[PDB]
Amino acid sequence: MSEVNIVVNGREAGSKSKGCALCGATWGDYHADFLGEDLFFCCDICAAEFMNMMDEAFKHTARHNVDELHIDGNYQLGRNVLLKNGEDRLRFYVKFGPGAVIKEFKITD
Repeated sequence: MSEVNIVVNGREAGSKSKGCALCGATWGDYHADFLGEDLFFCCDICAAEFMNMMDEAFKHTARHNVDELHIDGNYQLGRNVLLKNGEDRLRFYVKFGPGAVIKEFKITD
């Protein structure tokens, strides 16, 4: 069972990605976070694992200026299941979405 889907809208928070991937003892969104819903600005030692896909890095850059969402699942990945749901909206938006997993699907849906 390999399922990895992450969706970030306007560098939104709400998950335990604030801390580290291993454990979240601290908080802070000042730094960036990969699809691994983890921040390597606290420890960056046990956190920020490469077990994920390189895209993870791009994600940061993607959600750095614009917005990008990608979901891929493979039984060879490493049996890693990460579910991150980010919901954010503002007057700037006209589509005003509920910001749900459905968004992730948008990748194709």
